[PDB]
Amino acid sequence: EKKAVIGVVTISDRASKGIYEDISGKAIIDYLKDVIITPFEVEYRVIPDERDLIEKTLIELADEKGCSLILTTGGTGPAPRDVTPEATEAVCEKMLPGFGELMRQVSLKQVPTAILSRQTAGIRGSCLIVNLPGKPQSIKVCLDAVMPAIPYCIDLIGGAYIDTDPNKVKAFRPK
Amino acid sequence: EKKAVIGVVTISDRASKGIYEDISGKAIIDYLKDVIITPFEVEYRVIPDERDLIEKTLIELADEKGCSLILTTGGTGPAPRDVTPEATEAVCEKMLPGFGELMRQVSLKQVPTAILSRQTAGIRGSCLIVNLPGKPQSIKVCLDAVMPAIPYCIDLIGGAYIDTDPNKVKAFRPK
Amino acid sequence: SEKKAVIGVVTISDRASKGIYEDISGKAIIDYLKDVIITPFEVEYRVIPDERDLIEKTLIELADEKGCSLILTTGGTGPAPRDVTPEATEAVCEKMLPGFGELMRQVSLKQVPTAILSRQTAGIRGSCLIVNLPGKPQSIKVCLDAVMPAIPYCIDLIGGAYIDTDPNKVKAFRPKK
Repeated sequence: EKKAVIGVVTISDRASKGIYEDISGKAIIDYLKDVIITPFEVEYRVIPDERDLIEKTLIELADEKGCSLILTTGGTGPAPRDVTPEATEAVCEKMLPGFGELMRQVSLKQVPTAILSRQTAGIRGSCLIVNLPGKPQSIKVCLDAVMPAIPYCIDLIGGAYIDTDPNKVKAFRPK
Repeated sequence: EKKAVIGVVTISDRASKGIYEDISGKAIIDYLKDVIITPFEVEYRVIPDERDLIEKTLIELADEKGCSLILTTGGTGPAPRDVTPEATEAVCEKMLPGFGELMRQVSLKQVPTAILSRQTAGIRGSCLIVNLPGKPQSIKVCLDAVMPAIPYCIDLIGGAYIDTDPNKVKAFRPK
Repeated sequence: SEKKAVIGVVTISDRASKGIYEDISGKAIIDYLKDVIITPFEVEYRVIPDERDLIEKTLIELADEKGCSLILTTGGTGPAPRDVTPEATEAVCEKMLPGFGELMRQVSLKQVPTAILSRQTAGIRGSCLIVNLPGKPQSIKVCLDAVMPAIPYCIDLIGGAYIDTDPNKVKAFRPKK
């Protein structure tokens, strides 16, 4: 009867300093509340882009809070301080190249700079971790593209049961 | 001129028990016999989801049976026991990112969960190894997508000569 | 950026380096650069045999000593064992950019079925972006038209020199306030 807990991690020095409002994390939470039919809790965190803090935070959410899914936003570009993908790979046992490929494909429809994104996704135990973009609009387009495969992925790793509203996002399951 | 030997490996803890016939393996064999017009033999193996055994099987086929191409099916998903990609990476000295990229791309057209596939391809000596999915529909779109480049790839690594029926799938080759 | 823009063009070809073939690939890249860039820049041109150590040494020299902000290589990206340009590139970079190889193979497949045999990639070493291009002059332009729009901005982000392109030829996208 595993309970569904979804982690939302905003990685931004500015946001963590309070220099500006976290519209990215808000965009992710709003999206989840809007499309998920099944019951679920949220573990929200806003941290600066410190490599060690990112890894420690991902591990805490998966291991200690029992998250079945963790969505990050921020730190996925070419800049040297953007280490979210590095942190993600460092805490996962298996990576899923298909996520990064599709997210870049979808973004490319908007801007050619989509090829500069290093967003990825991987598995840590019964938890799926996915790197999302920063802009609320791009976050929506991104989730509409990958969410259809997320619930089933979590099923396959032993995570909590999640289902979405087919009228908004169809969670494909080989039935 | 090396003799053309093609390995077909079905990876499943179930199929290695006789729990059912091997539809996936048969689909691959039938495809090969249907499109290839040059002389070739098939080395068929059905093994469990054990990384070490998969590694040893691929090495046996490449090194001892002299396979120039090895096609695997099964164990490419997110589940922890799906270790075919890891075993493939372990025995190859050079990976080809283009294969997993295109295969997931064509598979995604009907299967949203295609982004959960960790299929890849690599080279071990003069043998090309390619990970295929388990479902027939996916196996077909994947082979139709990559086969046009397989014979030529084999030429470049010094493997045996293989050609296909252009009315089914044309194998590229320079003048 | 007050940085002086220096672009490296490295041809990795045993035959080109020995004087067997004319390097139409390197020439194609240089002509493309001069054709679309609307800002001042110098070119560090090198032609070398496909020796992994030399490839790594050359990339490192152009980035660390010549101060290149961009290095475009041509050759050695296929499945044959001697093609080790991607390996050398990953060896000298600290951060890879999967989107480059992905897009380049995607736009190439529309014309070359064996595009999936290409192992071209791109990565970052300090404030220098390194991108692997194909050998055929025709394929070089196709790959560049696809990825060049993202190159100047990527260089901005890593602290490299300022480069801009003629919007009528290639539009270098950059976010504006």
